[PDB]
Amino acid sequence: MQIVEENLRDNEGEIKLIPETLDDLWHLRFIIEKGDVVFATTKVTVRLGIEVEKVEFHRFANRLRVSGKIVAGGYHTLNITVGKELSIIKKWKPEQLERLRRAVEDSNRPEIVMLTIEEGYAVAGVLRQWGVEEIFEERMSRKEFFGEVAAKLESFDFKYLIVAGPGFAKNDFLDFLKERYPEMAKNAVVVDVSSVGSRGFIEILKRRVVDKIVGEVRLAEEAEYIDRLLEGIAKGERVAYGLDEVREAHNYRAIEVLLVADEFLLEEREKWDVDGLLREVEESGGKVVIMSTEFEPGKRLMSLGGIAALLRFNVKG
Repeated sequence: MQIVEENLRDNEGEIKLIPETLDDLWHLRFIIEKGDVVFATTKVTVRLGIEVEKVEFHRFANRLRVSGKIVAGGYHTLNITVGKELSIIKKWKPEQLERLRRAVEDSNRPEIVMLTIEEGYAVAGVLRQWGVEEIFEERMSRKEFFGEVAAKLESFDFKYLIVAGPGFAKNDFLDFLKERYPEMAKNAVVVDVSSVGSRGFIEILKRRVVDKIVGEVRLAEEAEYIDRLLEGIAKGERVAYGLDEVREAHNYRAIEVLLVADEFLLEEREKWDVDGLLREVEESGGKVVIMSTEFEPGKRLMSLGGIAALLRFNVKG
């Protein structure tokens, strides 16, 4: 969840944000209410504003359908999907503002370092709120220019490295890291960007490379939830999987973390208020994690029944 901007005055105003996960999309669906005003580009798009008269999930895709009477920018429908920007204008209740903070405290960005390199020259910067902030430079048979660059990247301390630049210097550098610095190389990626220095960092940001990194960090957390569920299944300790088991555990509000496959929600919402389960888990301090069957974590989850939970205590007894 990205919060592009807000101008709240006395808890009322506009908040412009971007959902980055199905979790986000799911929360926005209950945040946006009939009566509010939503701005989004639609269609040469045009970005309209509508006084929401209905909010609902699509049936055959992860999309939030928001419809109402055009107000700014007749009637129109805005379809919200992950990665799309939208502005919600209303009087905000503390619950929603809280959920938004949590959503944000869920999409934290790792310390990212960008390195543009070309024969005999390199410049690195770290990502900060205002943009890329240069951290060092290095200028040029035996090069060993690489070793010097690598040593200072290693001393700056970060988790992900974006390596860009003209030609193959960037490529050979990564190989250099794969051999001399395996731990740094495992979290480094080479992008097609040719620019260098300031120009380069700007292009990197334009290509949404960072957005992809975040995307991987999220999928990595889902796999970790699948591993915990598995270890729990192995130890036969504090876990439930399958709707029946989960409902049983929920009866005692033993759900710490509810894991659910997007396909599951779609199929179930047709038969019962599956979303009520999710609201109830959270209302009880539980966390909801919606995984997309488009990736591996959600596929595994489906294999186990499409829905599982990490418990606060056993309940089989």
